[PDB]
Amino acid sequence: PQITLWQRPLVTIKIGGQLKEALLDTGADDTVLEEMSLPGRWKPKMIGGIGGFIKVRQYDQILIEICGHKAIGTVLVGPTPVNIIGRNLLTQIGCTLNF
Amino acid sequence: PQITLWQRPLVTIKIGGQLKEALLDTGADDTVLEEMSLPGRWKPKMIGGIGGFIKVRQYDQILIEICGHKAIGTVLVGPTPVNIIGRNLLTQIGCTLNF
Ligand SMILES: CC(=O)N[C@H](C(=O)N[C@@H](Cc1ccccc1)[C@@H](O)CN(CC1CCCCC1)NC(=O)[C@@H](NC(C)=O)C(C)C)C(C)C
Repeated sequence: PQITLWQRPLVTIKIGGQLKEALLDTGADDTVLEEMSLPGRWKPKMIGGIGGFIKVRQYDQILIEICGHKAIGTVLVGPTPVNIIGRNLLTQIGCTLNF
Repeated sequence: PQITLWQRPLVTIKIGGQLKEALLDTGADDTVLEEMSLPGRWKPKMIGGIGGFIKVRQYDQILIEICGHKAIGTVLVGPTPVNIIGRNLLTQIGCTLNF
């Protein structure tokens, strides 16, 4: 689809049999999901944002469907108030910025 | 133009007669640039993101050119790790996400 930016670009994603809301963020190198338990081992990691860093758990090879479009990659899980889909996943669905 | 996301979407902007690199960020509600003096009265403001809140200076009705497109709006200036063009100005230039 085409998504205007009048409001935050929040769309529906699906992880497992769970549907969630997530912000399409061209300003995120990574994908950060809200705290959830995923099976598998992870690696601790520190990601920075506008105000500093937060600690997250890194899981590799997670499948997320974005508006019916599948992407597989690294996801970081931390205490974020909103799911953020970053560039690692957006490139996979052929998402571009156009003006 | 159509911007792909294999790399950070950095573009050249012109503001205050200066050229600068900035990120087209759909995950940002506001536009935040690194410390710089701009003409006009500014007022203190706090904005937050991952890691915390930062103190910034708010300048209203600043003219900024993004890839040849003129935008006149609010620009926040403060300790941001990168120059960010948020939704407030991306809408003025007709920017959308597509996939
Ligand atoms: C290194 C990196 O890519 N960091 C991302 C990031 O924070 N991206 C920021 C912009 C950015 C890039 C590089 C360094 C520092 C900052 C942005 O795209 C997303 N954040 C996310 C906030 C937004 C609100 C929901 C919770 C997450 N946006 C902001 O920090 C903006 N805040 C708001 C409220 O819009 C701010 C720039 C105005 C994380 C989400 C992984």
